[PDB]
Amino acid sequence: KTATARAKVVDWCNELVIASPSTKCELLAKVQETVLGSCAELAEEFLESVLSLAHDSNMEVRKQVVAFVEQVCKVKVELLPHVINVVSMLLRDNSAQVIKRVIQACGSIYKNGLQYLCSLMEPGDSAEQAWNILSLIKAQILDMIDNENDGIRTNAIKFLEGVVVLQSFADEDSLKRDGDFSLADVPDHCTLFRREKLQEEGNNILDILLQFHGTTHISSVNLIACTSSLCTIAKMRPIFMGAVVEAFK
Amino acid sequence: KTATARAKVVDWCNELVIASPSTKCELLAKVQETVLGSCAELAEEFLESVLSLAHDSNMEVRKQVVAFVEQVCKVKVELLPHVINVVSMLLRDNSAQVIKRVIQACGSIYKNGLQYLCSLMEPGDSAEQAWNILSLIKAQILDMIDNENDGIRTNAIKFLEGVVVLQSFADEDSLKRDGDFSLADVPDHCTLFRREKLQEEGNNILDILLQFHGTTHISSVNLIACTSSLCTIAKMRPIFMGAVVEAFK
Repeated sequence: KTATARAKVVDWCNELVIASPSTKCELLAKVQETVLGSCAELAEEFLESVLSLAHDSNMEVRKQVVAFVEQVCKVKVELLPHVINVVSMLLRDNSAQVIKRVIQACGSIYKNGLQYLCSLMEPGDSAEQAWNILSLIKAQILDMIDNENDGIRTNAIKFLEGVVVLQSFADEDSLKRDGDFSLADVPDHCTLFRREKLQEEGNNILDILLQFHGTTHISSVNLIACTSSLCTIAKMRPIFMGAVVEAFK
Repeated sequence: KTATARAKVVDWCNELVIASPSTKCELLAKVQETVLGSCAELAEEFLESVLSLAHDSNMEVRKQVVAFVEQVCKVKVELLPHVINVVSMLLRDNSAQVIKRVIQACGSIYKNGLQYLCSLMEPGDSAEQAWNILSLIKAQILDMIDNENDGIRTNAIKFLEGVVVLQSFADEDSLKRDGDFSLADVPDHCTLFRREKLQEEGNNILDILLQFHGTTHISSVNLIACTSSLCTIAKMRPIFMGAVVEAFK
């Protein structure tokens, strides 16, 4: 039933308060399975209790909260506003492993977020506020290709790749991929932001990638990832193929 | 029932003999839907009648036979031996559009073929014979990166990318992809061919790609495709990352 599913979550949450890191990770997984699956109507009630562990001192625990937040945005995107702040602050984490994980989660979070927010007719102030945190997140990650952790850069590159593809127009020559989404898919009525500003932002993110590509001390891992994303961009959005080929030569 | 499904196929096939190109394409689609889906036990009976159109003078018709053959190898791989010759001969087609399509179909055909043949215990002479036609096909496509049709080269590059990834060992650092398959997945008992020969062949195909990458007159489209496949190879099989980065610089 529902009262019994909720009763277990309450017990699981109360144990989170006193559990070991390892067990906290296990209880988060269980709570997620229930409030974001089996009994999804329970999600909002326990959001607070879960988001609280974003402050835990153990990084594995924090990475677990990241997984929970990414899930929230795949299946309960209405709650994106209530979890999007954790995303942004965890991008300022002290652990690189946590940041690399957050950057990864942002790929789907930003995409799902964009698809949701731009679909709302006359979005409220919570929607608008959330859209701003997303804009801030894009900036936070953009600055990270200059981070000193190689892995953080690799992830940032990939994340930026998807924003470019999202914030651009797919033409009749765009490589075909099933999940593709572009500025062309944005409803005409939407007024939360508007095509050209994102298109310009996308163009600029590309400039940074093209630029980063030719930096003398780019790591071999960062070169592959950057080269790869550039090719993907050039294939998904041909309009950029000129600039990409120029960078390659 | 089965007699009625088969009766319609017979009528559809008899019309193929006298239909227009456009209608031939339509009847092939219908026959495929039935003999490779709704009533898959009918496939072997009508294989001959279908493979016959591989000789049609209209190229759209031939491309339709290509689609049929690729399907056969996805769902009735036992029949790969009976259709694999059409694949090889159509790679010698006069139409580039036909060849580009065949090359594409070979991606799944070779993969499905490899997965099937190497799974058989004490494979028969038909299996062995088929494995040879596959080896011949790999060679036919390998020579095509030097073809004068830009598009044929683009496709050949991609096809070769998958052979390299297939004919190599995935380690604990290989980028994760759900369908991945490597020489490590080949049964220990298999004696149709053996790991090192494919591994060597894979290494050589890579040499050709790395080499082609730096040719002075590589087209921008061919550069992107080649650069892209190299990155993919380097990510899927790290052991090659050194050589790929070297090529990029």
